[PDB]
Amino acid sequence: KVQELSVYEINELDRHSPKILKNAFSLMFGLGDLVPFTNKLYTGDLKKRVGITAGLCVVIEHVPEKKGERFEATYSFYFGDYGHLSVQGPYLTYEDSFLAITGGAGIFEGAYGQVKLQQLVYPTKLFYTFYLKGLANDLPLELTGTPVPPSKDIEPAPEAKALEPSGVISNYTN
Amino acid sequence: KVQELSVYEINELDRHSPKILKNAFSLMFGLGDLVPFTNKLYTGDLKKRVGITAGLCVVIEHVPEKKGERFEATYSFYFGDYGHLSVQGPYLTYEDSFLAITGGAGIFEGAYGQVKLQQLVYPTKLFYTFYLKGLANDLPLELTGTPVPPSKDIEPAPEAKALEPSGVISNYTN
Amino acid sequence: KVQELSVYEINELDRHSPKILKNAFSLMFGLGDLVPFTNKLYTGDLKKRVGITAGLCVVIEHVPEKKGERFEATYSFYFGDYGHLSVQGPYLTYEDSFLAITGGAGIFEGAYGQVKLQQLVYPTKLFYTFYLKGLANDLPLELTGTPVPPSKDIEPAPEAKALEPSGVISNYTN
Repeated sequence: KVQELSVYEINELDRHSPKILKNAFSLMFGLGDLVPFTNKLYTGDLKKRVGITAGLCVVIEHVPEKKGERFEATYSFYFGDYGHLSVQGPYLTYEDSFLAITGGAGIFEGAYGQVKLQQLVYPTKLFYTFYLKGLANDLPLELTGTPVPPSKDIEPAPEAKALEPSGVISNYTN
Repeated sequence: KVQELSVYEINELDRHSPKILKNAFSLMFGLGDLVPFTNKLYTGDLKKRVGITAGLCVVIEHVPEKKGERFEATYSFYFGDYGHLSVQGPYLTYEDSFLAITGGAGIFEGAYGQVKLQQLVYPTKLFYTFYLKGLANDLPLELTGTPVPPSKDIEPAPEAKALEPSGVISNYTN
Repeated sequence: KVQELSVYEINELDRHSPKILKNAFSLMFGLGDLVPFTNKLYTGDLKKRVGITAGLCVVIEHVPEKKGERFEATYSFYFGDYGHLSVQGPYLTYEDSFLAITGGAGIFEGAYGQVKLQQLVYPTKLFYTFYLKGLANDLPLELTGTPVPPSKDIEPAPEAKALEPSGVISNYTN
């Protein structure tokens, strides 16, 4: 059975990310550049903060015909006390992509499948669709609220940005 | 059911790859050294260019008794519109190894298993064999032709290096 | 079914590890800092040397309240001829956590599940409890001896520190 889970990842310019480690001999990103990162994570209904993403983007090549970059990513999605999701695959700054679910822990132990990566605003808003298989349980009501249709002007609920209890999960990751 | 898939990885020196981020205080490779890389990927029968490899090699330690290096490599294999497989494991410059497949996306969504890595020319020609498990369907007939005899002399079909229609899969990754 | 497999990762400091790539804005650890690493691995009963751990620790943030760091880790455990296991998990130097099992090779082909990481002595002794699913068979007996309850004063048996035959598996990884 497939449980579709969607979140919103936003860089609110407060976690020192992304951090650029420059090695390519070019004013544009190129192989050599490494970009560690860590942004916040809010539920798909934008009412709650669940955790953060954490990981590493490796630059593969700038794509000028597409006015964009090519990173190879391996990173996690943290959902507080519930557990986390890990992924591996392509992140194209210019289009939408699909990454592999390499596994999970917690309520996400044994997770597999693919996850959709939709950009919205570069480099601050991305929407994801986890076509999640492998879990032993139905997901938490607080993580499955009807998603908010993605667009450039989406904003987490004021309470979630404000970290008020109603807008967060227990031990939300920060 | 286990499906077997074999491709050839070739460094044709046109992707600026690999990049050596030398950090170990030796002329030899050692821990601290990181190598982002991306080579070309061709079908096992070498008839069609399907895509590239892309990711990172982490130097673990040089191996004196073997005239070689032990890397811990995390990267993916991109097959154009078909999708991709992610992987994690040991790359030994002096011997063949098996790297674990961590997941896939597209026709490889749900993939799991292991892959053998054979180095034909260090480090410009490589030959793998995935033992793919988990695929919902049978592999595209165009991906599973008899391969070419592993050797330091292998070369892609002319139509494939030339990127002619009959030498490439649709939207082969680049 | 789950096949619990515990192991000890002893850092005896003879592998130039942890190498520290210090790039963060801050003096203490922070995003940007990278720590490639490799330690020794022993069986749960500390009677045998099986091989090594190899991979990368990416710093996500310093956690001052906890006088410790948050890392996002992607590494592999090597068990000689039995193969290896790979992972993606949060490493928090100040508290136990769980890692996703991204896969395995050799006898570990098909591996999935989660692993509990318990640090016993920072940064030297660590203890893992892998709730290991998917394997084809029961694990070989050499790897399933009764594990030693964790403690900050544990040390591997003598036979193994010395790499004597009765203390190592065949072709243990180094």
